[PDB]
Amino acid sequence: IIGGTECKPHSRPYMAYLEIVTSNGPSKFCGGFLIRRNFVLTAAHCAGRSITVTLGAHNITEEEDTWQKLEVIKQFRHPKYNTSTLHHDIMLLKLKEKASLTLAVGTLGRMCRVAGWGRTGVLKPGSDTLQEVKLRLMDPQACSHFRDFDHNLQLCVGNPRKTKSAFKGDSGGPLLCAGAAQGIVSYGRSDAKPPAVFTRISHYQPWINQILQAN
Ligand SMILES: *[C@@H]1O[C@H](CO)[C@@H](O[C@@H]2O[C@H](CO)[C@@H](O[C@@H]3O[C@H](CO[C@H]4O[C@H](CO)[C@@H](O)[C@H](O)[C@@H]4O)[C@@H](O)[C@H](O)[C@@H]3O)[C@H](O)[C@H]2NC(C)=O)[C@H](O)[C@H]1NC(C)=O
Ligand SMILES: Cn1c(=O)oc2cc(-n3cc(C(=O)O)c(=O)n([C@@H]4CCc5c4cccc5C(F)(F)F)c3=O)ccc21
Ligand SMILES: *[C@@H]1O[C@H](CO)[C@@H](O[C@@H]2O[C@H](CO)[C@@H](O)[C@H](O)[C@H]2NC(C)=O)[C@H](O)[C@H]1NC(C)=O
Ligand SMILES: [Zn+2]
Repeated sequence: IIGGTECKPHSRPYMAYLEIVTSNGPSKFCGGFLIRRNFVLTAAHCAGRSITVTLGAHNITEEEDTWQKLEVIKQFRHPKYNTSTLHHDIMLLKLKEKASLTLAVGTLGRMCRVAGWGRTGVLKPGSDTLQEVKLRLMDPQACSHFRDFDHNLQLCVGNPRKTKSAFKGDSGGPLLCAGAAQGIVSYGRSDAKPPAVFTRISHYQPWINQILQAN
């Protein structure tokens, strides 16, 4: 998160920190959010050979009693997900058991908010602490330069006149508008110039329901 503020610890109790394993590279990291006690919603580009979720985290470097580290048994990447265009950049992770409900862990033109542990600048490392930023929802024309952006599938997020932005490491995290999840962090420019592209959750709600009911 570029240009944001440190979250009040545990104030976003649905946030999930994902550590993703690849067979031929070191670990990668993404965000996500708990939508049922045994399901996390994230971006399809955060798929890997295996994933661990950490719920209850603020400072991700320091283990505390709020932490619940949970195994993912199965990854449900959207069947139409496209690795080039990042169309249908959405994925459900089924956890091995249901999370415990605690104060720190629970399920979940206008201004919206996004949180994550991603980098705080192009050249900066990932944040130790959960950060949050308020971003403007833009008209789709603002995202035209992303040649494969589609207004029906995706939100266009972040006033280009501000530096404020989600960035590397924030992928998979939710965008909340009036407290309801409306987007998933998907992609943007390497130079962090807003706006960025988010998955439009509303479009995928039938598919979300289909996975949950079968699992
Ligand atoms: C992920 O999305 C990719 C981008 O849309 C998919 O690649 C596209 O797949 C379609 C088939 O579904 C191909 O459609 C064909 O296009 C040719 C014309 O190709 C030439 O012209 C375009 C520019 O107009 C250029 O981009 C191409 O490279 C070629 O020079 C038609 O003659 C065919 O009838 C048909 O419509 C696209 O060409 C193709 N685009 C690219 C850039 O590869 C990809 O298949 C998706 N992957 C998955 C697994 O879903
Ligand atoms: C499909 N697509 C597209 O049209 O433009 C594309 C950009 C990329 N692409 C490339 C990067 C690079 O080259 O280093 C790069 O760093 N990032 C990071 C990763 C997440 C992110 C980046 C930058 C700005 C904002 C965000 C986000 F968090 F808001 F999503 C990136 O998304 C990934 C596919 C696309
Ligand atoms: C997050 O937790 C880590 C681990 O406790 C903190 O890291 C320490 O930071 C101080 C300086 O601020 C260093 O001198 C220590 O060596 C660090 N310890 C380790 C083991 O890395 C970090 O400050 C915390 N971050 C916050 C709260 O922003
Ligand atoms: Zn705590």
